[PDB]
Amino acid sequence: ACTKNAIAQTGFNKDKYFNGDVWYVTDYLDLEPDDVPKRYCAALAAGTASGKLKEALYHYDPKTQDTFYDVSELQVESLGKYTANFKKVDKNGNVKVAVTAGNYYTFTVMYADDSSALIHTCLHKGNKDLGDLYAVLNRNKDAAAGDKVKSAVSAATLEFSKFISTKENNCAYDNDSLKSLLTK
Ligand code: HEM
Repeated sequence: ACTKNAIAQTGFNKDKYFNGDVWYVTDYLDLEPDDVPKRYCAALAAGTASGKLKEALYHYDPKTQDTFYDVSELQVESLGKYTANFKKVDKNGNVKVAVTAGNYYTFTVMYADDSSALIHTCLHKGNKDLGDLYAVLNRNKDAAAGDKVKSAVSAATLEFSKFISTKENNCAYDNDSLKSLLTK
């Protein structure tokens, strides 16, 4: 279960974050791991599409090859804090699993600038017991975490040394499908 009320970034710039571009997860911290995808690739696009606030998600497990995309319309709770009901889609946006109540994630932007970000998410998916997940994002899939975002990890009272890197998984992403999915 989740246990954190993540604090959104003071003066969070929503139009800059939600500009329709892609963010890559470079490092993550799951507060309830198992034994676990210690190996994992993830990326998202975030933008406004025809006046609606949207995110498109991509997950890939580089060992099992388990692959899935999601699209969500985000609802605002407060600045930098959202509730997202998701639908699993193929890369082209055709629905595989429809939106349903009980399938949602919260999303908090704790820190962001033009190249990097720190987010918290709490996933809810039917029957599952899932925990808090923090992710360090960058606009460049290969970028080592900078002092700006590492300071934010500290300020959130976390230790960046506990985060797991995704960079040794040689992830490759379809940026084009992530951007396109924002409209779907
Ligand atoms: C690198 C970090 C990531 C890891 C390692 C990870 C891992 C996973 C795994 C293992 C599941 C499958 C859960 C279940 O079915 O048992 C999953 C699903 C999901 N994750 Fe992540 N995730 C990460 C990042 C993200 C981010 C950044 C978000 C939100 C922005 C997110 C949103 C979701 C959603 C919505 C699902 C359910 C999708 C569906 O069933 O259609 N994940 N994640």
